[PDB]
Amino acid sequence: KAPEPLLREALGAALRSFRADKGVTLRELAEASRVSPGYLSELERGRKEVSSELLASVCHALGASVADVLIEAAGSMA
Amino acid sequence: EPLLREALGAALRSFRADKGVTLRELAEASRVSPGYLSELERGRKEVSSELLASVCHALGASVADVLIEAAGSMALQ
Repeated sequence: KAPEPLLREALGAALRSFRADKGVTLRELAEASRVSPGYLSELERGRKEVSSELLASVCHALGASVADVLIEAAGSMA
Repeated sequence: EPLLREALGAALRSFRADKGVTLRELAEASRVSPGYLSELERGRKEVSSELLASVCHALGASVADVLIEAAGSMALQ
């Protein structure tokens, strides 16, 4: 079939859903995370490989644990 | 909270242990050096999406199961 999801795609989709749940805009999270909205958008779309430290920062800004974001990302691997 | 790379690497190590596969065997099947695989297992280096998929494929493991294990190892709560 078409390609398997990449981790970064599944993780980006998880991050987007945690952001949407919190009702926070792209720009809002971007400023909170000290990244550009373009960067965040590309992360959310599975087009950036994020360092562990930056992922931890984005999750802290969402008030989410990395563990919870990662388990959600598993839900997008099929 | 552990770093993602630490969690992912420990999960890969666990899955390798469970299958009784040697570091050198899995590294070679993954077309990487065994020293690099060791670094990844100990969270010394980021585990990229593509590398994760390639090592899991060599392991006969689904990436999702490795993520579930990684997330479990990280729990503070």
